[PDB]
Amino acid sequence: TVIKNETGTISISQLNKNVWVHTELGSFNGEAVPSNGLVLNTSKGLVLVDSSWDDKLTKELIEMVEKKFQKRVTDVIITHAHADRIGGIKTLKERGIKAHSTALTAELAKKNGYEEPLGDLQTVTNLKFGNMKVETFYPGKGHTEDNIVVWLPQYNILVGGCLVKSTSAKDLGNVADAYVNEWSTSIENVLKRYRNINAVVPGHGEVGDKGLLLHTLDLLK
Repeated sequence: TVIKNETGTISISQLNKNVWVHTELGSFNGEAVPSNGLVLNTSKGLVLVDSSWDDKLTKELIEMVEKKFQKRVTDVIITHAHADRIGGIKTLKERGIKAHSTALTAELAKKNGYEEPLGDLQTVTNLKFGNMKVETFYPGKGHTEDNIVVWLPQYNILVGGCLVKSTSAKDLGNVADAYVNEWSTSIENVLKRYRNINAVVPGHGEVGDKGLLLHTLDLLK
């Protein structure tokens, strides 16, 4: 079940009854790049694991899902401080959408001139939205020093964010702010914490399973 917007710039694909993957075509260093996040349809509203590249795409994403699910977006979890993930923060703040992040992600967003997310997430934080349980985990440095992953324990779904590469990725992409040595240890920390994974959603590309984590370890050698 896939649904696209008016221009084909935003798509949502259903993983299960209450979890959808959102994908928006954005731009990085002048090139068209699609990126992923999750839409969690909860009894108390919609929660996004990552919003989009910038304010224009974030507004469109929010409007698309609020209309389809007939509920408001109430919270967003931001996985790292780069423009590619924090870009729509102004939209979130002005609409009263809670933007969750670790303290380090919030410090980095401010340092880079963006409005600040909450800085409320710890190394391990367990959130409950309606009947939807969400666990956030900081595994260590990798794609950036602050990257976190998100786990849905009722579905064993792991949102890897930019820390995890899809099978189609043949290189590490943007490593300007990366820690390539620690990145392997961080992926091992995720594999040690989540031993039974049904699906892994990479930052970009197709949904896979633990093989995407093993693929990322190989790209790091």
